[PDB]
Amino acid sequence: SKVVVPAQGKKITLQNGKLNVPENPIIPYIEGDGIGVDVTPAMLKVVDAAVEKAYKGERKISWMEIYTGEKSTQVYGQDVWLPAETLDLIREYRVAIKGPLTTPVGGGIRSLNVALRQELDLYICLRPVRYYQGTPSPVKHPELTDMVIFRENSEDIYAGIEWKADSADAEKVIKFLREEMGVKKIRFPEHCGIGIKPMSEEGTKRLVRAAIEYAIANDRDSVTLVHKGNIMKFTEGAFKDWGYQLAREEFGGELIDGGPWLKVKNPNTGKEIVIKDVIADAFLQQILLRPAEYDVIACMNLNGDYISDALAAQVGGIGIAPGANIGDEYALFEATHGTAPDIAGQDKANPGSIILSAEMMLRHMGWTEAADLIVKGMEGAINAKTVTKDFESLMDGAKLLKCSEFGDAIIENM
Amino acid sequence: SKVVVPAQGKKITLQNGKLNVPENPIIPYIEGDGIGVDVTPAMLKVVDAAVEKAYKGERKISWMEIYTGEKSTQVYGQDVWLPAETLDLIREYRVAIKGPLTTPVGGGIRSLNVALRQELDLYICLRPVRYYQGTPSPVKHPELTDMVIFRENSEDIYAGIEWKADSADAEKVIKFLREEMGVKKIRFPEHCGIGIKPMSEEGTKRLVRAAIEYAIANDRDSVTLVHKGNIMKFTEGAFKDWGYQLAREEFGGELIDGGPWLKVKNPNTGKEIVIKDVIADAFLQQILLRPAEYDVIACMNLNGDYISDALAAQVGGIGIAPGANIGDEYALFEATHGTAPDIAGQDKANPGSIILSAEMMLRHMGWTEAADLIVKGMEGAINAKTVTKDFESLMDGAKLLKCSEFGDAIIENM
Repeated sequence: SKVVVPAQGKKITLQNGKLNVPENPIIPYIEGDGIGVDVTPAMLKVVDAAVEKAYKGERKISWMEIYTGEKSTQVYGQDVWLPAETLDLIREYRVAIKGPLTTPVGGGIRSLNVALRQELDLYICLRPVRYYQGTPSPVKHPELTDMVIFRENSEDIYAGIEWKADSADAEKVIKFLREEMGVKKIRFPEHCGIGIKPMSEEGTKRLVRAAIEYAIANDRDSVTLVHKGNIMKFTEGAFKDWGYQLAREEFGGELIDGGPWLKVKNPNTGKEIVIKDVIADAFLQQILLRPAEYDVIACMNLNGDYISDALAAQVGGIGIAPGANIGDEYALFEATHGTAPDIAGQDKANPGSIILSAEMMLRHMGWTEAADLIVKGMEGAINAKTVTKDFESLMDGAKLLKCSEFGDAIIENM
Repeated sequence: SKVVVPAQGKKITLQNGKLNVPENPIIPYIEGDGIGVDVTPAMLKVVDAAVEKAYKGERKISWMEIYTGEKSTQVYGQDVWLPAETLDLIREYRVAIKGPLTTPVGGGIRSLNVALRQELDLYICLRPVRYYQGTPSPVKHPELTDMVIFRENSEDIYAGIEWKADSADAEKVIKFLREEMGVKKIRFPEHCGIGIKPMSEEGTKRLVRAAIEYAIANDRDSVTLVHKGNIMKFTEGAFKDWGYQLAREEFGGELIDGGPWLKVKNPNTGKEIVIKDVIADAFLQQILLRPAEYDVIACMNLNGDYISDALAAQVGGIGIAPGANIGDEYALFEATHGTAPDIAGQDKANPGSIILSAEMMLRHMGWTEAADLIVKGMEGAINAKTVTKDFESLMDGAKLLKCSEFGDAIIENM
């Protein structure tokens, strides 16, 4: 009802598991709450300049605004936070991008971000983290981090299965656990909240399959399965076991020395990709202490959330970290920072995150020249120290730029 | 049967929730697997020199070796990894210390560390993290970190309640969840492992009560409740709500501005202690980016594991991080690093962790002068750059010391 389909423009289709992208594709975008009003226009302008320059006017995106969050309640009414129409429109047009979203508190509504991921079965949360020269960073050697996180995006405790302390449902679950399952390790069964952590073999193998195919297609050096399997043996530990099994079953993984690491030969470059694993708390230490030993990471949902955020902080990229939520049919690229309502509408926010998520979107569309121009633009603008306040306030000798002006600096550096 | 109770020596008793420590207390110690054979003798020698110097021969610990891990199977037989006797001996003597422990794989045995915590109801895992001048660190300003982690140690997914994919028990639980509880969010119910995450009100309030009493007794500035409550509303979110409730109910917490932070007046110094909260993935960023804003941390079991490890890595203290597991009746202090079997028996390992855990033990015993001498000794030895290989290999101008020699350097610096 309130979305306007572009007059000129054509739908991306999926044929034989490969995207068929017209020269004039219609792309849905969600503005986002808070600073989405600042960073989305800068992203639209930057992507259009990269597309214009790369293909000399032969290609152009027909942007189509669709709605989720606050703007959805203002477009569609009172408690329309995620209209059914928005899910149908991402499904129909296949590839979409969104600014930051916040979920309201007090109404029993679960994460709108997670609802989009789960309902569109976007089981890969893909977070590439590398350092942009010139970025103010808290660590001494941020340039040693160049990692790509494949975070499982459909299962784990992150899935929202739980019951409130003292509710009839939590008491019913606890009674089943103690009485029927013989659980003796709930320390205090009264006034006790209960959450369920699921992790399946199929969910594990499609995420690790995507991570190993990515290490092959991009000639990366290794895939590290990060898990807390010494405590959670049957969810985290099983993720790790199924990840190694998949590498053996489908990628001809061979044992290195006495194990447990495997080597997978890259079919195209002959490089031996190491498949290894690290327990998650030690891994949060290793990304700081030995960052150059890690590359592609495959992990479960909650650990992926933590790892991506800790890595983005260490390279100074908390406001420029790109992300994608990819499934087999659909894909939703996203700004990964918060809504920052304190500066919203002030044209101050860093648009770097949603712009690099748009670079990821263009590369997913096969438009790699336009994607390469955005990386080049971000490269040059940050290296030039012509940056937004969140960077400039941590450094000396930078030229402070508004959000819109930094979008211009990126175009200038293409 | 194979423990020898010291001839001279007396048992610590607990009277009116306060420890009554003799001048000649018997303290149980577990050597630990791997490098425990290196770091425990250095710790025994360092603690005895601090006790000798502080009290001029008037006090002395009667150390009594008790058994867990490999050495237990060598003392007591084949699959005696944690003899009942060891739990009775920690209960009887109240205060004990242990080197690193590893749990065997392949026999269905759950974490020996967690079994000690849970069976002795040591619901506080206390991890103080601060920077020792001279320590090689990956971050630019490690001296800004001075935090004290109160990690809930008896509940959460960390408690070991789970069933293996395709077992009759996991199928029975999944059938109950889908059929009786109406769960629709298990993406793939077949070949699916299941874990249970409990968090009670009583478990939450005794951990946050201990954290706020600690901020009072030590005149700390704030207590931050770290949680992932926007996704796990009824375990992590409820931990946060119960922590704020406790601060209001028992410590006269008053609202700061429009909330949610509270201020608790320190009864003894009049300082207004801020009670605040941060979502856990953002917190892993904040400890790097704004470390000086945090002080006492109260969090659940798994997040506490992650936070303590990430903080220890950032200050260069991965091998010198102290820890205690404290309950209302008993207390077990511990080396917090691994068993490092690659260098075990080589007198190479850093004894700093178990020595600082012994400083925590002496301070818990009311022997604060001897505890202060160990901190002073660690201070001076690390500042002097007379350190073990794990420090020296990351720096220039250090004098390399064996494990035993660094124990001597600490005594020399008292």
